[PDB]
Amino acid sequence: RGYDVTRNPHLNKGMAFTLEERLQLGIHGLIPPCFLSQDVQLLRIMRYYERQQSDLDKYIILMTLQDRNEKLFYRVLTSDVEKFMPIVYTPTVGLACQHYGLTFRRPRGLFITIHDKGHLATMLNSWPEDNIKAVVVTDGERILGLGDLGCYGMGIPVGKLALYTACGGVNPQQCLPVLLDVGTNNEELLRDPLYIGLKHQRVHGKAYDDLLDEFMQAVTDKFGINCLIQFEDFANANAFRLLNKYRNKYCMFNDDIQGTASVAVAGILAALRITKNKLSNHVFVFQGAGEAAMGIAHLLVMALEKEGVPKAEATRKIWMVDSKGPTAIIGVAFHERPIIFALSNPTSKAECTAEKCYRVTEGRGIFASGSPFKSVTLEDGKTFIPGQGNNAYVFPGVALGVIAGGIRHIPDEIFLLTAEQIAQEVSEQHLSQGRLYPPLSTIRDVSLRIAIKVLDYAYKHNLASYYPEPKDKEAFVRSLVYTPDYDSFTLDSYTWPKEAMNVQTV
Amino acid sequence: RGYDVTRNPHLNKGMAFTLEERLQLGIHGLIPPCFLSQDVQLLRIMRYYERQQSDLDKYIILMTLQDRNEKLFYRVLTSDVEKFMPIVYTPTVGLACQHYGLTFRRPRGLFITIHDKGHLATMLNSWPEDNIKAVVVTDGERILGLGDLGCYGMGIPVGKLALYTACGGVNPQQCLPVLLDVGTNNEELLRDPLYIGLKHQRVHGKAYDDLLDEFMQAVTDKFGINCLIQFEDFANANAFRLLNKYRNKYCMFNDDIQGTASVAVAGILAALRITKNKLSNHVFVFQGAGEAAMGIAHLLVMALEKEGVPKAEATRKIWMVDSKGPTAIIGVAFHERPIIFALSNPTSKAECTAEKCYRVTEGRGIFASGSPFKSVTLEDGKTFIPGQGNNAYVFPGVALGVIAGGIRHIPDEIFLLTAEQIAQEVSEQHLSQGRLYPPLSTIRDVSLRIAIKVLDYAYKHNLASYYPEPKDKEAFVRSLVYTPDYDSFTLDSYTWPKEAMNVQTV
Amino acid sequence: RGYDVTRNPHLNKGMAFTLEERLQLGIHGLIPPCFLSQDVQLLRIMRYYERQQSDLDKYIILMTLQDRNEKLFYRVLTSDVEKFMPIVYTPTVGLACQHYGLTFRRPRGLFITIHDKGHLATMLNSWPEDNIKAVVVTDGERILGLGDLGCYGMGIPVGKLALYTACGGVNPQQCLPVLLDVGTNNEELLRDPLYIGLKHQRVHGKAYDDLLDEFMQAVTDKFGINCLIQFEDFANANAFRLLNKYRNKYCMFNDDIQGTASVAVAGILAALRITKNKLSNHVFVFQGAGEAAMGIAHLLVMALEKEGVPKAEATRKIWMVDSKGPTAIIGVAFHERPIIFALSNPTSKAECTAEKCYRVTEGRGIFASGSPFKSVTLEDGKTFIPGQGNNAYVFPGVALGVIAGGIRHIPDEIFLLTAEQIAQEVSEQHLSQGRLYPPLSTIRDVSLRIAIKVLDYAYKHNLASYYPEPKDKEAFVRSLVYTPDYDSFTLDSYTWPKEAMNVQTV
Amino acid sequence: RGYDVTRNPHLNKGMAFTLEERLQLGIHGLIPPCFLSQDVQLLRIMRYYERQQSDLDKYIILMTLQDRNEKLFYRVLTSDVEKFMPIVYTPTVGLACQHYGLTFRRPRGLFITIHDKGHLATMLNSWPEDNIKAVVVTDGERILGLGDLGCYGMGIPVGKLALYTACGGVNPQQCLPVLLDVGTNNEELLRDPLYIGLKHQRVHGKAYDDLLDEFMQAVTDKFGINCLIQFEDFANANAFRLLNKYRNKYCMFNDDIQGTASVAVAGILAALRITKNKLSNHVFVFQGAGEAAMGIAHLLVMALEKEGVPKAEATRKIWMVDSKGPTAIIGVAFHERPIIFALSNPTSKAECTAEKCYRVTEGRGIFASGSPFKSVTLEDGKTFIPGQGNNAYVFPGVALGVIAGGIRHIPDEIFLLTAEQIAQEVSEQHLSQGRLYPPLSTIRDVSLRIAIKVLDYAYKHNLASYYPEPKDKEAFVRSLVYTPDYDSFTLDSYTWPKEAMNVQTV
Repeated sequence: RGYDVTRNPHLNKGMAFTLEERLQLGIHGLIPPCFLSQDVQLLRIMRYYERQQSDLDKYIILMTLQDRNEKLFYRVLTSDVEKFMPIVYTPTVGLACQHYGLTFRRPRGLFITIHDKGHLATMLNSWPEDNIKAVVVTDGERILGLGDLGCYGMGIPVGKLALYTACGGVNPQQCLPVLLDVGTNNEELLRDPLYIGLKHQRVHGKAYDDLLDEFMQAVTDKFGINCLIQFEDFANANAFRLLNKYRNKYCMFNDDIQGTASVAVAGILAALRITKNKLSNHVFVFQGAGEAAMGIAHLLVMALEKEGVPKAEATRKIWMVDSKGPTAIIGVAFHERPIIFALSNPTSKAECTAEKCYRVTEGRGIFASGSPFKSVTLEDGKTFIPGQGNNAYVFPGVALGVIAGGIRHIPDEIFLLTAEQIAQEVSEQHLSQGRLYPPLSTIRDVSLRIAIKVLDYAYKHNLASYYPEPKDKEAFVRSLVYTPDYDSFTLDSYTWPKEAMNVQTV
Repeated sequence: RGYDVTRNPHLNKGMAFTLEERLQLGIHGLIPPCFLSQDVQLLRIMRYYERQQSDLDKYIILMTLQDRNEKLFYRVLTSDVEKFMPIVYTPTVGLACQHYGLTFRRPRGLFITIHDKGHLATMLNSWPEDNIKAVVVTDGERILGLGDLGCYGMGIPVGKLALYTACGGVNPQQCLPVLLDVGTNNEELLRDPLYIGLKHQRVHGKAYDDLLDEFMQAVTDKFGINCLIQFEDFANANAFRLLNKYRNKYCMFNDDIQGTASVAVAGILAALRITKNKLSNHVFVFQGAGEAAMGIAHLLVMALEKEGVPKAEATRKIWMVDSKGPTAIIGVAFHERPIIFALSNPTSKAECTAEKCYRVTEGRGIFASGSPFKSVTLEDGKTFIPGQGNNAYVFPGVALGVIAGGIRHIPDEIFLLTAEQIAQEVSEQHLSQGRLYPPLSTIRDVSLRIAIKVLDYAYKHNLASYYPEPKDKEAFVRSLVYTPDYDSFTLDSYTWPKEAMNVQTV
Repeated sequence: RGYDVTRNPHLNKGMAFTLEERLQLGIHGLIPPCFLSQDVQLLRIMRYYERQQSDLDKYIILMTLQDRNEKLFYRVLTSDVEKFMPIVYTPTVGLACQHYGLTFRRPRGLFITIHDKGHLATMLNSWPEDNIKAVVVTDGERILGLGDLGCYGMGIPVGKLALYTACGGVNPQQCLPVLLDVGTNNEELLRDPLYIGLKHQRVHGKAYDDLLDEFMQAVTDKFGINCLIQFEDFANANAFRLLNKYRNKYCMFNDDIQGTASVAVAGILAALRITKNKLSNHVFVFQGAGEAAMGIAHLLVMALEKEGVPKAEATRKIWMVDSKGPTAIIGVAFHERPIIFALSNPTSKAECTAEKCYRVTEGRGIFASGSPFKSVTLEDGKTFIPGQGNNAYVFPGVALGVIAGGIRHIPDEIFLLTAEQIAQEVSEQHLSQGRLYPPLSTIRDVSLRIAIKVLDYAYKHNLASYYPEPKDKEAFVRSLVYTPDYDSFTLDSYTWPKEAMNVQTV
Repeated sequence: RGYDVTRNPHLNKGMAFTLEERLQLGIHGLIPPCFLSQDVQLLRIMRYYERQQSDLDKYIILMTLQDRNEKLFYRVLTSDVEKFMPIVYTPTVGLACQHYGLTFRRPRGLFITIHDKGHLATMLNSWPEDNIKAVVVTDGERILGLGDLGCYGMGIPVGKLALYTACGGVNPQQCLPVLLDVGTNNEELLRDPLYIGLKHQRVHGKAYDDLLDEFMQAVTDKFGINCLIQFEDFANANAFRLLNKYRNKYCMFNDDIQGTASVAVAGILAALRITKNKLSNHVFVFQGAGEAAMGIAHLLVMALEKEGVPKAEATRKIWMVDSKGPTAIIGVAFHERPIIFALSNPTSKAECTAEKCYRVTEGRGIFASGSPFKSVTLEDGKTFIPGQGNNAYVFPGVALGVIAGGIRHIPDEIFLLTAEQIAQEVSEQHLSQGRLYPPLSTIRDVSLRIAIKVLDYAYKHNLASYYPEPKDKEAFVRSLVYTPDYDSFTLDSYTWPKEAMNVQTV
């Protein structure tokens, strides 16, 4: 296998191929005559990356790195993941999606069209990898903040899958980004000459649903019923409907619904680690009961149940207010330490400023947001580093645990225990600064722990299909955690005793 | 052949693959669900290309296009070749070479090192294409204007090979860019951490020469003695020595020596088309007799001989002046229409300003340069569009004629008749504006003509090895001219009479 | 994929490729210009096959067919399987094994040597198929009747795997024949110059065992813990030891031990279908208690337990006699219908002649053998077609059920219910002739039923790992039954509405 | 490249792969654990080969060897070529052709049908090798002795190509056997259910001719005008017509016409080496002037011309008698040493018995035949080993010289000088026994010499296209002579100085 190795991003090491490797692979001459470690390659990529004057340019550099040398791509990511997550995934990935006609380099992923109904198995055969354990599929209809972007949203399952690997350690060769193109209702794309999608309105109803049914059937026929299928930015009602439809038939989840709710409940439990009270000692007023607070309320009721409180009064503790009409305030549209959750994305759609809370409540108010908020310079001297609830706290570790143990379905208990682990992740010195989530530089480790917990759950509820149940699940998950470290392409040469390998010259 | 087709730049058409082609190639799903002609792809590439604020960025866009979709790359080039020649080749390619550590995307070409002495055949085996008809090899030692750039000069044989295809129509799959890395004497690269080459001094003498001997031997052993081997920016003395060594042993030429001289003689003959006199009615004073004016003087003497004038007095007509000591003045360091040739590159190293000549000589002076010179606004009203002598007038057409007819060696007569054809290319209305060279937008056609002439010569002097000699050489060369038009990847399905293709069910 | 298709036996159809298929596969011209159905190909193969004057020649023809066109090979087999089972498998395969140095055509299978200890994963990587669901491994040490044949015994896992497909419908591409060469103690092979194996004595003890441990580990690391690993002709004590070692750690079984016992118990239960009594109404005297009657006695005790009779007296019903010291007599070394089982292979090592029993017992004696016995011409007029207990009644259907449902381990209950199904297979008109086993021409169907039963068991005892449990297991097993029918290699071409597939010419 | 190497007959060495080679090729485990030299493999093949009781069985063994391991196949052939020539080629190949429906193993060659008119380039693309330097094409219409065998005659270009390699040393990978199926007029094949060809009458006239024109055009378009195209057993008139048509347009010859004539003239000149006279001292009576003696007479006239005798009287020396009406008697239907040539094939169609000549002429008669004739036991004591004129004396060496030097056309002078070299090959002690041709065990050497002579001719008449003309043509031809010796598949690993190959860990 010669020149084709330098064209495979999973194999190509660039100038990190040693001379022995280049000679054994038949690629000597195709690479410049220098031999680099991955550290030097990282430094060179970083120099080229810091010369860009845009997040779009940085994104293009990272995507070219991904399609050249993906071990180096994930070395770039897993080195300062907090820096590259905004560029590879939201927010920058949404803007790149907005500008994919202009900035269309090599295409990545699988584009499955409504007009391919009946032939999705062949389209799956078109993907080069055959051992696919995770599929992130998007509709393109509700790209975060940007609305309908159909067939430009392909950067979302790609970017998100990068976070599967960067934050979780999921093997990138076992990941399949899919965009289901059923048309778009975005009028600017129907007229855009650079638009790469179907230029008609979105198909919906008994053709959309049958396309999705055939997609799930084809994916689990080719890759097995254990294939994790995550649904990306679908429309809200459509997303919830598909979640309820496929949740128990397949190994699917929706990170926008279940991951967001899990992060919110994680923040609430981390705040309880400060209020020193039980979840039963809390009454919750929600502010955005528009399918977003529904997941938070359900998972919070489930946590109240698990700590002992039966369903009815656990539901009595929730006061969901939206446009018609205490201890914890959560918005997605009296007490010593009130819990205020902004949880709204664009930093302008929000409930507070992380300084409004901390300067109005006299600083004795535990704030959390889904929007980036700089530290506080409160007059008394309290600093109050405010924590941000990233969805990357949930889906990488959950996906790693589900892929590791072949978990067949992802019930809500998985997400509750994920929230519990994320709550336990926060250090008391971080809680001293009002920080409700672990730092992103720890996400790998955090993911690992979550995976183990998820594994520990799935075996004790007969959900894990991997056999036999590993006695030590930490080392089993660690054996599946993908690392950006290069493999050795040198050939394992050994010999036999010099009487078995004797060439007979009879 | 599925996903690998989208990774082969010679095959990949991107969204220009039709649905039938995508289904037949097993690549359906890998491409966005839109179907474009090459015109729409060109418009999209041009939109992305005009958004760049640098020639380096434009160069990077074009090189990414080349390694994605090379039919589209050559469609971009052959559309307004005058615009993209400065970016793909000199001057911009030299600056990119200066910045190849920073801007190192996918590597192209073959890097053959002095330490590979004895194993060059294996390195040639490393190149994916087996039918190589043109090899542009560089040392990296005398990159135009930039000096020693060793192992950064790989962009020079790549860029130049692009001009082989864009300007000449040479098949890009039959072209092999080679950089011979023997070390570098550039001290800034020996310390540069981004440097991709050997970090020692240049090897020279009986090891350099044996490396070059083995390189020529290996190239003609793998690709045949008819393989055209062009020597790129070697050191001046080294370049001339290698030219004289390999000129009659192989199908080699040096475009810096022979191409430059041919362009200069072409300009001189085009100027004679204005002075209305014979070449014998001219006495030539040279100004830069430093191996650069030597080729011009030799080829000019050869032209004087061919028009009738024997060698001795033809040499008597040349007055080469440099630092120790009429009708035509040529510099590379009385009469009605004096011929002034600047021929110096950086527009600052030169002999005139194309306005100094035209305002001092009262406009009755035929000027030519190797430097870009804007038009003149002379007070009387004479405009005087000054022509520029590009090396792309010579090497593409000569290479096309040599590859077409399997010409075994390229004598100086080839370059003289190339200069004669280029002189004949200029229109009388262009000569009315003082323009000595055809416009670059015509280069393809010009190359074709040159090829035919070269072919016509090689057959009548028993130099063309292609058999049988085509009766109509224009259509034979046209059958080999590569075009950026996409091929059809659909399968030629036919049937037999429905008694021969009957399936026997005995 | 052109010429390589005609070299792949799983793909190559020979002259059964249609013209459309030949043109689409790029193989047109490589095949003679005739188009045959598989029926005509079968007739041609049969004509060539009936021209041979030896079972060795017939075997060579069938093995060449297997390595040319394996769909046609299995069409030949599954057509009159009773005729080709003696040639593909025992007895003829043993004689071919004896003569593999002389008759060494293309090698099939994987040869793993004791000197490969530590590198078995790479050797498994050497096998072209990656989806292996059944591995038949042999030591070569106890080839049936022939003794130690080490590294000539490779025809045994090959032949047996053929029966996996011919009799069971197991996919042949998911089958891997392995020979573990640890040397041989056969002195004639150590001196044989045609011998293809290690020419030293058998390795044994802590190196043999570690080689087997690494083999099981490597096979289940590459192909999954669900890979069925059948142990072939190992030495008796070695075979039983390995069975007990790996029985619960892996999905392994030994067909010589468990399959033989299952066939014997099947014959006993079929005979009970004639004696009209319960198994509790029988006392069993065995004659060959040398690890061969042990399995029969254990499985018979298990059947007595399952019908109601507790362990102690169920064991009291067994009288195993060998060299020191009624209703049923079984040998592997009073009542209305005595049951006499010869069960000994070479027709000379046996307990009766199938005529001795029927002429001495006055015909009222139910005889079964493991040796071929022609019908009886008893003086009264009773014909008494005597049945033969083939191991192919057990292992194909059990393997099909285990591969279908991903059964993790094969307990003895699987083999008991297999024996019960085989007993139920016999028709009452066949029991009227004293025939205790179904005819081999039914084996496919029989295998299917066994598979379903095995499946039905594994799900109700939480042994089947395939998910979800199919509601209709017959159609699920039928979907996995491999058939010799050719697939269509024509490409599924469809179109989009002629507005989505419109090529944009903007 | 793993398992595919064992499936490529040009690469596969079987058990001759060393352990290092098996590990480097990723084929370890696919081969039995023994390591053989080609001598041991030859001995094993010979043991299996001498166990056959038919020339048809021996032929099948050799063809299976050819499609398994072609270096070993040509080692078998080039070892005792006199023994295996009758089996690989005529006479046995004709009988195998008669029995190709019964004995149809793996197909070899390219079947191009009349119904493929217009698509022969695609069919040539179907052949796996791209560097084809020799094409033996047959019609199947005049298979030697057997008549029309259409599409069974494919064994003739295969067998003959084997002799290209075995006797000449032509590279087998550069050889392409083609059968042009235009139907058959053999009535037994039109009804034969095993027949693999077109079951209609032969196409002829303006469709046959256009198919042949497109075949020659396609072969020289894909493989170059230097591709040697030999026409095999075409019909006599058709063969001569095609020879005259394509002789000067392509590098074609007909071995049945020109090779036979060259062998006959070689025998005549060798006999002159006994009669001690000049060719001008001979008058020739022919007996079979039916297009077979025409070539002999033309080449003999050419030899008379070359020795000095002008055309007219040189033709006066020929007396061609057939059914209407001295020194040399030649049949294809006074003096001290009369020359009697039987030259008729089936030993029953002939002019003498090689004993009739030697017992009637009193032993002083130089006999030659085309039929095998055992030695003579003449009463006086003279032994008279009679020589046989094989066509393998001509076509292998001529083909080697034509492929070596890229000779563009094969004029009759090539065949005359071939006859002269073959005449010179005979030793005087062999001439003492009345043997007119060199022994076949020398054919390789003989071929070499012929090649050199042919090369020496083609350069001095400007027929050789290979450049540059090698100063020593013996060593140039020897560098192209293919040998059955195995290549080494081990990888050439070298290192750089341990400062150039230092991995930078900046």
